[PDB]
Amino acid sequence: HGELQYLGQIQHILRCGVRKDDRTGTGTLSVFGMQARYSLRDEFPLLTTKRVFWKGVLEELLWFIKGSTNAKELSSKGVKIWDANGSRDFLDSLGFSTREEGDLGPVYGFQWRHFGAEYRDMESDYSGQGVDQLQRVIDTIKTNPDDRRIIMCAWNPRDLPLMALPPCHALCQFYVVNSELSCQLYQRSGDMGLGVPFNIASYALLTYMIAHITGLKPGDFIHTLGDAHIYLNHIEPLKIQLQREPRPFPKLRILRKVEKIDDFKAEDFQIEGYNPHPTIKMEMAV
Amino acid sequence: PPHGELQYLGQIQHILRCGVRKDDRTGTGTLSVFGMQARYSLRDEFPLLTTKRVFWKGVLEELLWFIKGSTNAKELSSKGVKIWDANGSRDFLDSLGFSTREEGDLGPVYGFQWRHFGAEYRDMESDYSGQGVDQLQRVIDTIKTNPDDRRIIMCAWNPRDLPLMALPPCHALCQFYVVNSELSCQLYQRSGDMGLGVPFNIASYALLTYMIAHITGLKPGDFIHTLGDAHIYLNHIEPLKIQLQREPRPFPKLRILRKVEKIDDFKAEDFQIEGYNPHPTIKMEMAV
Ligand SMILES: Cc1ccc2nc(N)[nH]c(=O)c2c1Sc1ccncc1
Ligand SMILES: Cc1ccc2nc(N)[nH]c(=O)c2c1Sc1ccncc1
Ligand SMILES: O=c1ccn([C@H]2C[C@H](O)[C@@H](COP(=O)(O)O)O2)c(=O)[nH]1
Ligand SMILES: O=c1ccn([C@H]2C[C@H](O)[C@@H](COP(=O)(O)O)O2)c(=O)[nH]1
Repeated sequence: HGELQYLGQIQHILRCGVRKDDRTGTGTLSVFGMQARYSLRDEFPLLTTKRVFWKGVLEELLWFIKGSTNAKELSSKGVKIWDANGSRDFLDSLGFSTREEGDLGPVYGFQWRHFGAEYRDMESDYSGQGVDQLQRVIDTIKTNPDDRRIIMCAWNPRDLPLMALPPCHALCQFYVVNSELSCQLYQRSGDMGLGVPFNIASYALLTYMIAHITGLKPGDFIHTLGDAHIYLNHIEPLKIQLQREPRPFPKLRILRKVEKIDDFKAEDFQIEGYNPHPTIKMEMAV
Repeated sequence: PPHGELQYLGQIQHILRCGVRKDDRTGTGTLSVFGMQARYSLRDEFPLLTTKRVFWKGVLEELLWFIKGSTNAKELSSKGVKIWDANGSRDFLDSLGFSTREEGDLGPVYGFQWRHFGAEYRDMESDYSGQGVDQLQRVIDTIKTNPDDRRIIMCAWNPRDLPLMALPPCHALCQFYVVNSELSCQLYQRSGDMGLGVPFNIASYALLTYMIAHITGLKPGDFIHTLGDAHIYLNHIEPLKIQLQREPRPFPKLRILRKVEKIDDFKAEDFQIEGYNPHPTIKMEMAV
């Protein structure tokens, strides 16, 4: 079972991790550098030891793809994961006093579709400015699948001062061999309790989507971690989760033929056979 | 638990055993695996591989060249370090449409992205003083003032500058980490020529970690090497089979011979490698 690599990482950190203070003031147990491999072949790695917020995964990805940097746009679909980092108080603490609530700055959506464009605000029109990395990845996969440069990068040093949160998913790399598409994510910072399960699902989903558009089979998702950490108030909750036996991963079916990445809608996806254990409350450190 | 040269030899064995055939840009052909990670301790030793002699002069000189912000291959070539000459040659540059550039102008690669990320590239000899983001000095400053930061990153991958690069960076980014007065480094290498590139590259980022540790008053911890497309070129199979027959020897030490306050002030004569006793050099063709 693929899920055993996630649970193995949690237990590796519980026992070898080092105490480390953090930006949030909460404290963490932390390890630097880990890697896990999840198969996408006839299965989809949505964790079963706790229910992962699939609606959030799907809507957050559609939002990235659209190029949005407005947390209220996501919040109005019922997904509140970016609300704390886009709030008035949070934005004021970084010194963005005149920024509208929900304006996260030039984060993923903007960097993926408009890398290098000049950010103004979340409502501006950026059509045709900057580099559309997402569409370039798709185009390269179709014409030169052997390419070792199929990368999408959200980390933009010049824009960091304007971001409410510098991207945790600094970059991802695609790989093709034998008509099978794989993806590796470099995650610089991983909240192992709250974020990583959700982050795994997102990139697996992105890989299914791209595979669908390019006529390829999904292969592997490789998850690479920089600072992999467990917040101190997640230790007891993760201990509960580790008592649970994984159930089989579900499958993902895409329900119509879709030609452009921008045409996918929430209704085109169906998770089949997902039957997780209950959610576990893990407070978000902000 | 293996923390030295055996991880590297193990990756080689794994690609020879389970690697898939994959064609590549250079027309040589490879055996390839996607996604690998190894961890090299830097604690009282320096990971210069011993089953073949690694080109230490080239490692050192290339790192000093990156640090000073250069993207001119002639500056290495002038020192007898030829590792960038095929990608900086007149013919290679012209083959990519760069007929007006001077030979050796690799474009806005590491030196430029590390010291001036976001500046508008003109040519290799332009004055970029005060332009773009000095990522390297920022890394060093964050390490001194906020060692717990999970954002201590230097990124060479610049999508806007890609069309101008002779070769897009293989070392897309690196991340630093501090705990218990120890500095570690992780490298994301999108593409690793396991025979020729990877030993030399491990040594590069181990050396950068020692230099930064020295400037910040920290001890070197680990170097974590992460690979995207880890590949053995088909014409490196014979040389690698010879290498896998040889027993690893203890790693050397690295000594910094003087107290140096700024990263820019390091010179080649400040570094001494001690007790390096490798098996001979093995020649391996460079795929262009
Ligand atoms: C998107 C986001 C924004 C800020 C975050 N802050 C912390 N501390 N942890 C996080 O995982 C986190 C995340 S991912 C997340 C958050 C909530 N539910 C599932 C996944
Ligand atoms: C710097 C560089 C430039 C282009 C390259 N092309 C191939 N194919 N492999 C490589 O390792 C490579 C390298 S690293 C290298 C080259 C020669 N000696 C040791 C290390
Ligand atoms: O998709 C996401 C977004 C954020 N985080 C986490 C990691 C950190 O705990 C925190 C970000 O804080 P810094 O690393 O930037 O300090 O949120 C994730 O795990 N996944
Ligand atoms: O420091 C370096 C520079 C280049 N290469 C390799 C990897 C590839 O074999 C080749 C670059 O080719 P592409 O991945 O860009 O196609 O050189 C390395 O391994 N290390």
